[PDB]
Amino acid sequence: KTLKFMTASSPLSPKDPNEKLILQRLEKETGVHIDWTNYQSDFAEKRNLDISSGDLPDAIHNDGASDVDLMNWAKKGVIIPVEDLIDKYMPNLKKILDEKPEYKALMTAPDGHIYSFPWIEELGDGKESIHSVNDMAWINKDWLKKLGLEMPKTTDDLIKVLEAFKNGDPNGNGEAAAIPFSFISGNGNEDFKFLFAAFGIGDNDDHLVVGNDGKVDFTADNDNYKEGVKFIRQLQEKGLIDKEAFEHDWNSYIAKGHDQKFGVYFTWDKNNVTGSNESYDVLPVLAGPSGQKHVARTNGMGFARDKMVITSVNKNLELTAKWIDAQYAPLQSVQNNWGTYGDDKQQNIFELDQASNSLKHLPLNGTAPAELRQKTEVGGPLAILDSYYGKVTTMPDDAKWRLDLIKEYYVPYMSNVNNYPRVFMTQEDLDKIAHIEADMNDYIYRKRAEWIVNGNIDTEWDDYKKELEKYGLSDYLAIKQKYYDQYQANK
Ligand SMILES: OC[C@@H]1O[C@H](O[C@]2(CO[C@]3(CO[C@]4(CO[C@]5(CO)O[C@H](CO)[C@@H](O)[C@@H]5O)O[C@H](CO)[C@@H](O)[C@@H]4O)O[C@H](CO)[C@@H](O)[C@@H]3O)O[C@H](CO)[C@H](O)[C@H]2O)[C@H](O)[C@H](O)[C@@H]1O
Ligand SMILES: [Ca+2]
Ligand SMILES: [Ca+2]
Repeated sequence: KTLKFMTASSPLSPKDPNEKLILQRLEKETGVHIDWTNYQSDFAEKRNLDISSGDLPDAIHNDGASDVDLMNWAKKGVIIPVEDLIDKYMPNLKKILDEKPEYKALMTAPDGHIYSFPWIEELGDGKESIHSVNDMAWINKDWLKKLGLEMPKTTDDLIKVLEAFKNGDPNGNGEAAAIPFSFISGNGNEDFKFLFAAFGIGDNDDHLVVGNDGKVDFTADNDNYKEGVKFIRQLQEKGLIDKEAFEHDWNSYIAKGHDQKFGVYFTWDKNNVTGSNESYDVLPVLAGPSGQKHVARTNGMGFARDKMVITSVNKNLELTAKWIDAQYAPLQSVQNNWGTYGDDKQQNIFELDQASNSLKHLPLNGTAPAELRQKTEVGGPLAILDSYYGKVTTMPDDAKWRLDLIKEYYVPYMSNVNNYPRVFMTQEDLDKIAHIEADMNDYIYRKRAEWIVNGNIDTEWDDYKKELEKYGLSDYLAIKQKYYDQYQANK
């Protein structure tokens, strides 16, 4: 009758997950009441504290653990293998793995067990994947029009446009009126690393691309990456960068965006930042000084290995597996992922077409897509296959639009035939990689920021590459190359 789940949700959503409409209806459908431990900030740290202290729930919902965490928990018996539960009790999930058997292999550890239940979302394939570019660049076209400027075609054009934004006062002469160039530095949708590809090769959140010769390339020791840093340094020197770029957060970024203070900025979807208007548009791919014109592929995809694990203290495995399988029912997967219908107290993502028993996206009418989604989605394990569109659900309007923009602006310049596959490394290789990344990851962004602020990259570049080798870069690369070769060979 009752299960205790830890979960992760947005701070815009209710403290008690059971106040969400989806979870009220789901309790009626399943007959199971969930008592939630709901962490709405710093989920991973609070989860790790619970595991370390022995305060385990029946299952961790919407978990998102790394592979190294996954295998360590499995080795210590914190979580259990689940392939037998799938086989015995999970017909919805088994049907998905029968329609797309490639996912079975992505769920299976090198020891042959399955330890977690995945998120699956089919939106485009290959270069056309919705994930191929995360930190899209957007520009204020109203300012271009007001100042009599053409859309930049080159990185040199971009400098001149941004200087016009600073010197030409398109939205007022105040010291803080116009922010020519802004970003949230680091990983994710708001970083500036998209532009590094205008110097060839570019960069992504893994700092890892795959050459057309089949050689895995760590991007952050490339001469091309040095030239990218120097370009951003020029913008800094010219007084063109948001003075709080390296300190602000998403809520501040969004507040500045809503006031339309940005000339050029980065985000997944402009509608979350500068709003639903034609004042901002996609910045087309720029040519660099030598004619480099490129879009680096991310290694993102519509799959996450672990959106749920079952702990060793769960005493109702059949009930838990059946609850989880209910999330993989198509109409439930769509709603858990995106929101729901029929709330009279709150805007709805969907309406339910009674006749066809299917879901149809409603217009957002100016509401930010991520804001309403955060309030009403559930997350957790689920599956959305491209066969569902036109049958179970409409394709989201924002998703279709973004797929069209990727195809129009970016795919022609995505010249790497491959990106880096989603591999499942052995526990030994995972722990070697995790020790190297404990040094490398923070160091890479620290130096990048330092160089943008101090201008000393030419003096320090060689020492920096030596430091990366001290931290184990060549071993790191050899391991990534091993698993790439093993993936291509197919074990
Ligand atoms: O790092 C914390 C962790 O991140 C994990 O997921 C998120 C993103 O979750 C969402 C994603 O929502 C979108 C992208 O959604 C898709 C692609 O999957 O893109 C289509 C629209 O173009 C849409 O149909 C597809 O589903 O991202 C933007 C906002 O960035 C949304 O407008 C869009 O829907 O982010 C939303 C807000 O957090 C959440 O409601 C969504 O589920 O990864 C990034 C971080 O790199 C997000 O911060 C994070 O949410 C993980 O799911 C977890 O929940 C934590 O967010
Ligand atoms: Ca000015
Ligand atoms: Ca390299």
